[PDB]
Amino acid sequence: ADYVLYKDATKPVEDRVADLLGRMTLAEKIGQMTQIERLVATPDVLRDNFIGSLLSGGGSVPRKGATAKEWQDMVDGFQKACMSTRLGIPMIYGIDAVHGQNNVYGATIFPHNVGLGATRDPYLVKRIGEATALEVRATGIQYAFAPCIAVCRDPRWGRCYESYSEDRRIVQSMTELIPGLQGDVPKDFTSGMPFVAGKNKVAACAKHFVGDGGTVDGINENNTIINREGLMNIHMPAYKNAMDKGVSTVMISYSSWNGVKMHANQDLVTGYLKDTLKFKGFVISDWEGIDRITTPAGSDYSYSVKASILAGLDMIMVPNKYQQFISILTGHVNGGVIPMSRIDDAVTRILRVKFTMGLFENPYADPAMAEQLGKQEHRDLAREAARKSLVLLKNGKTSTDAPLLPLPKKAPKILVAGSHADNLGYQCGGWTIEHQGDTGRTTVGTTILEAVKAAVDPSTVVVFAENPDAEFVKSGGFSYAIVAVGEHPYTETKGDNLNLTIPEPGLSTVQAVCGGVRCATVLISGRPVVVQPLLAASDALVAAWLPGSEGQGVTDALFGDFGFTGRLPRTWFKSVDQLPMNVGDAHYDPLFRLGYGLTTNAT
Repeated sequence: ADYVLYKDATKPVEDRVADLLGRMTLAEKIGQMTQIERLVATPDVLRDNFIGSLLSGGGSVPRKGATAKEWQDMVDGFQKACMSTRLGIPMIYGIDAVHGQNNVYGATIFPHNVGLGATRDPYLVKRIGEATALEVRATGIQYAFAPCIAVCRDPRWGRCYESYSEDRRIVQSMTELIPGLQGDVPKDFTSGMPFVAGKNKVAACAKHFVGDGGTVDGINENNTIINREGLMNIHMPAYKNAMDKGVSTVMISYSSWNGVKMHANQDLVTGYLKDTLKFKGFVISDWEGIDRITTPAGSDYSYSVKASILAGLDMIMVPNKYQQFISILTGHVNGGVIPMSRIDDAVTRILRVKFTMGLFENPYADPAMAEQLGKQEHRDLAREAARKSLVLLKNGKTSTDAPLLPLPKKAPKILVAGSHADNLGYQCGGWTIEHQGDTGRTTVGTTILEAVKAAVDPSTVVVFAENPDAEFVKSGGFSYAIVAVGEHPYTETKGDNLNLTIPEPGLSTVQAVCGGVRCATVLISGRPVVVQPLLAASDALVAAWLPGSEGQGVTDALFGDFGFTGRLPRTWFKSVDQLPMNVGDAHYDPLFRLGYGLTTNAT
């Protein structure tokens, strides 16, 4: 009697979208296109402005140490306000779950993408997607801003660790993260259609379209570009695989292509992504991406709104000054500068994702899913991935030496040393807990030191010293040492050491340790770094990348429970002045080529 087609779960998605669209006011439409930060959200804001989406930016948590249930109650509170609007359109909540649900205390932290590239195991990455979706849904969140399918072309980029590989083929194969996050698409599926299986899955986001991994001294992010076969060949193809796997959303890059800002690039956003690849999900801006169309950023926000919406973006990550966004966009439509057909396309796409994923049927969090956060099975998977990510670069100083690895679990006394041996924050790197990475015991996990202690025979005495001098090591009576050093957490603009040399003490500790006893050096880094001095000092050396919360992945290999199988997913340069230098370059002169990796057999 009071039947409303869009509220009927048995109806086809396109019919529900059209029925809802046709009822909506301009305010309700512009609302759907507006994404706000939880920090500026209140029940009245969300209801009075018909807000479509919320996010937590990096570090935007309801409180320090918040439980899964706290997150659920936060998201539900916001949802209750949205469901109380006239039309009852549920909001979608997004977050950077890029190596697990990494903003959340006690979430499993998976290896960062560069390590996952070293695994060469798309099925492992899919399973990581599955586990990640469960941990995101544990916190009531429905949308992950992942995968980053950047093809990082210069390791000086502060986000190079979020790229699976300099080789776009490895990136294309790791798009299997998508069906992990979202569920596998039906048999008869049309490429470019959005898909999410239901309430145990999340919407995904291929980002950042396009050419975010492209060059400029640190691909570091202001035009990071190239030319047309730069494009279609290196930076674009994985978006097609993303389309084939029904990625729900695509996020636009801050960078430029051909001197046109991606956030204003109608030819690529509308002409190529939507009209040629046939993408039918929604296009989302990056954080104040529209603001940055201009220089200085934010200096003509009227133009930002116009240029981005006419380019074809559907949802704007404002994320704070929503009043200005809504006001300016409303004026533009009222004035006929942006046609209603453009608004209606954006809203169509937003709603299409929402209906397809089951959001109208399950807008609230499932309390029974709370226990998925940091669930042990997920940690076991993270430990497998960490172990598979490790690249053995050296296992003996001369061809006549006994291989150091695997180490024996039974020895009278052993040394664990280095700034990175008992620091969970470092082991995890950036995008962890989160207005950056951090240092120590920032979440639940097992450091390298804790992993060693968990692994060795009860008779083995384990001594920790963060930065021992040469004489302490010589005098200690140690059978061997494991020494872990490397990079501090960083991102594109913060903490990014462009000399690619690890901070001291790091090398000095490796030298003091290895100068006194046979040593296995575990290098924690987001990328290749200057390594010759570390190699020359070390009996064995392992590139462990940023392996996440499960440090037992490292010891599983060091002690021979499994063999080393990882292979470099990037070129290891001899020198920073060779860069950029990627596989296929004209004077390809690597220290270690892409694909290099020594192996051991399980003991």
